[PDB]
Amino acid sequence: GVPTYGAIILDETLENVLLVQGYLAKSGWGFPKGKVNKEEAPHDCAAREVFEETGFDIKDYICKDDYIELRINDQLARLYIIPGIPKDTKFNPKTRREIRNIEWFSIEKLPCHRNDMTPKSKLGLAPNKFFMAIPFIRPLRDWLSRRFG
Ligand SMILES: Cn1cc(C(=O)NCc2ccc(Cl)cc2)cn1
Repeated sequence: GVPTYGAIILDETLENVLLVQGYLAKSGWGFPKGKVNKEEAPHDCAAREVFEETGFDIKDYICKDDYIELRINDQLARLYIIPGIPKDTKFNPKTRREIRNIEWFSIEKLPCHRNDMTPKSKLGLAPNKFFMAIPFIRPLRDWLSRRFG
């Protein structure tokens, strides 16, 4: 599958992360990201997708080696880590037919897995509106502990 690139934006306290909420198949909350165009460099794709979904330009803030990358069902997703963005920043998507809402979430309150259905003796996982964000949460928490303390 085509690689995706975007960002994990944190505030100045490093407590909170910025998630966006799409529509339909993308109806839950997730980090801003999208598919790379032909010949486009990973940092440029990240900035483009982030600016389209949030109105915030990360290009002056990206650090090349500061990202979390996950391969999920043989598609690679790389989110550049962008700390220190003020919580009073005004975010507005360009793509308002694609983005319902944009919010800060407490990192410590976000799930890092979905819940099973063992109460009901049924296989699988319960729905969770943070499905797309979840795979990045534990790697983010570990990354912040190493790089800040
Ligand atoms: C299958 N699926 C994907 C998501 C997701 O990515 N959500 C955040 C988001 C990112 C970018 C845009 Cl444009 C819209 C929403 C949710 N469920």
